[PDB]
Amino acid sequence: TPQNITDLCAEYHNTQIHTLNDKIFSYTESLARKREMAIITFKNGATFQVEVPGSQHIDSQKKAIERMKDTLRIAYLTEAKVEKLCVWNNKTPHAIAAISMAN
Amino acid sequence: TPQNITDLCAEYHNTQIHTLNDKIFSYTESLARKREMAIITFKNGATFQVEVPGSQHIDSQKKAIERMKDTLRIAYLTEAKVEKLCVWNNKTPHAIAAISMAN
Amino acid sequence: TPQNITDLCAEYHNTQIHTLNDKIFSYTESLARKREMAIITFKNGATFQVEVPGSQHIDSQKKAIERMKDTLRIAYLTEAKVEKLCVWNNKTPHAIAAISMAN
Amino acid sequence: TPQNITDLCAEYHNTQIHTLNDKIFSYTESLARKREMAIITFKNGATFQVEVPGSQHIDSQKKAIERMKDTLRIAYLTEAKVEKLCVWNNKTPHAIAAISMAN
Amino acid sequence: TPQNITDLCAEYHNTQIHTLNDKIFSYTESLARKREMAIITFKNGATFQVEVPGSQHIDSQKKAIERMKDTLRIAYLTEAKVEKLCVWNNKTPHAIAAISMAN
Ligand SMILES: CC(=O)N[C@H]1[C@H](O[C@@H]2[C@H](O[C@]3(C(=O)O)C[C@H](O)[C@@H](NC(C)=O)[C@H]([C@H](O)[C@H](O)CO)O3)[C@@H](O)[C@H](O[C@H]3[C@H](O)[C@@H](O)[C@H](O)O[C@@H]3CO)O[C@@H]2CO)O[C@H](CO)[C@H](O)[C@@H]1O[C@@H]1O[C@H](CO)[C@H](O)[C@H](O)[C@H]1O
Ligand SMILES: CC(=O)N[C@H]1[C@H](O[C@@H]2[C@H](O[C@]3(C(=O)O)C[C@H](O)[C@@H](NC(C)=O)[C@H]([C@H](O)[C@H](O)CO)O3)[C@@H](O)[C@H](O[C@H]3[C@H](O)[C@@H](O)[C@H](O)O[C@@H]3CO)O[C@@H]2CO)O[C@H](CO)[C@H](O)[C@@H]1O[C@@H]1O[C@H](CO)[C@H](O)[C@H](O)[C@H]1O
Ligand SMILES: [Cl-]
Repeated sequence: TPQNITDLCAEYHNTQIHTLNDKIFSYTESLARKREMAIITFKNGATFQVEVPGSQHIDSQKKAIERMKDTLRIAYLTEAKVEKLCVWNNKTPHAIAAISMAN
Repeated sequence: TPQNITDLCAEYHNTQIHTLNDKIFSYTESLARKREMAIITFKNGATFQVEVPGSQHIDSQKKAIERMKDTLRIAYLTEAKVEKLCVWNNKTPHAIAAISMAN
Repeated sequence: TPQNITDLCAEYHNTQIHTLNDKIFSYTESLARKREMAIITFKNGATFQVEVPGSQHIDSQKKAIERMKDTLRIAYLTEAKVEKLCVWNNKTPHAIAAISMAN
Repeated sequence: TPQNITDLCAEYHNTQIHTLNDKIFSYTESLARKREMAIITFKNGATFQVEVPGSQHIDSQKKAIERMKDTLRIAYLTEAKVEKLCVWNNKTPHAIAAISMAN
Repeated sequence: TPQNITDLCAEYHNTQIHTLNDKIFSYTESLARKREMAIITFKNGATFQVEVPGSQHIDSQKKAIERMKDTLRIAYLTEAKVEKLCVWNNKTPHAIAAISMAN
């Protein structure tokens, strides 16, 4: 089993690690139909998304999706420093697959 | 897929962006029959609501609505500054569709 | 659709507004059978309850009962000032229908 | 309907009030099979548990049990002062039936 | 029945206690398929995981698994001190079974 975000990220196709070492700059949440998702940017301008759940996700992923949204929300509110992001780069904005936070 | 709230709002009918750049002034919550909802106001008098889930709403929108309510409560509690709100102006108060918070 | 708590409270039978403008003094919670409920009081001795969900309530009522409880707990914990409460006066202690918070 | 924890506790068999007026000393949580439970202690050594959900518990019970766990966790983390506990004294450690918190 | 994490940990095969008395150093969360899990680290390098639900778990443990993730998440964000962890040492990284926190 992967021991860290890096090795975990390397297990899938079209992924890439982004090292931020910075807190989240803005948080956006949408309840609009077909656009039920969350978006975040950082000071440098990088923008990321938590994908609207769809056909490319199995049941275990749907719940993990809801948890990831809870997570970003509280991290943003408490101004926590996000270290790294493992994202799928074949989408725009890049879709978040994993996150790590280190004080 | 939109990169921001403005473009996202631009994807629906009867929507509209509101720049507040201010923390929520009042938060109201009701559990009364058929009026299970939340209402927020800003110091300028601006008043918005999170629509009572309805027949039209599907499961995805339903839990999105639940999350928004959670979002408004904690944001109000943390005095988090809200930047913009994308609302459906064909209702009174205007219903919230999306929200953005900055730093 | 109503825009504030006083106007909302006025749409039902046997309700009333209690103006508090003060934080909750104590929070009580129970998991005992038939009394799975929460109770709060204010320094002035005022006491209120969130009804135990019954047969009368539909699931949308039920979910709202759940949220109110969450709301009260976190309100108590953050020491937020509660402004007004819309309550059913046909019960004892008076049962909560809606709540508003503002500073 | 009871208005305080003492009166509510008095409605059952084999219960008892414990007055603590102190914050939680430690919090323990387990996911191990048949031990999916929470245990809390106070500085004076006192120890209490939230029973593992079982067959006797109706939806309202199990759900109330899940809530009690969220409550104790957050009470612990925020260092909230626990006033009294209503517990079943025919179980070791004594099992929590209700809780009250005051400043 | 068991009063502490040590005794509880003792009821299973392949377990072991780790006394840490320190705060979580990094927190990692993933929503990738078959990797819907969490991983934590402590300053000395020690790594632990919450296992992806599997056939070795029942619905009761599945709930508890979601709860443990929420727990690790707030503990981290709040820099709470974890005292001990009961883990399964037949896996890599070590799988968390129970956790104790004390100021
Ligand atoms: C790259 C891709 O299209 N992935 C989609 C996936 O397709 C399957 C194979 O991809 C992997 C992968 O993503 O790397 C292979 C991994 O080892 C799998 N790992 C595990 C632990 O299961 C994952 C995993 O199944 C998915 O990520 C879960 O959603 O899938 C893909 O390579 C394969 O297609 C080959 C084909 O076999 C070969 O003959 C041909 O020559 O080349 C193809 C491309 O390499 O086909 C597999 C399906 O039959 O399928 C899932 C849905 O079932 C998704 O569509 C996944 O796409 C990504 O989904 C992400 C969410 O999980 C996210 O939205 C990304 O943005 C999507 O591209
Ligand atoms: C050690 C093990 O194999 N555990 C798996 C379990 O197997 C059962 C027996 O082990 C216990 C244990 O873990 O100590 C026995 C406990 O008394 C049980 N306690 C309670 C309250 O129920 C637990 C419990 O069932 C599991 O932890 C739940 O997942 O299981 C194991 O000894 C046994 O096989 C014996 C056999 O009976 C004996 O004749 C033979 O000669 O020696 C064998 C090995 O000592 O069989 C039991 C199952 O038939 O079964 C469950 C599935 O039901 C899991 O697969 C469990 O594996 C662990 O699961 C953990 C998560 O809960 C975690 O992932 C660990 O990493 C897994 O190893
Ligand atoms: Cl009884």
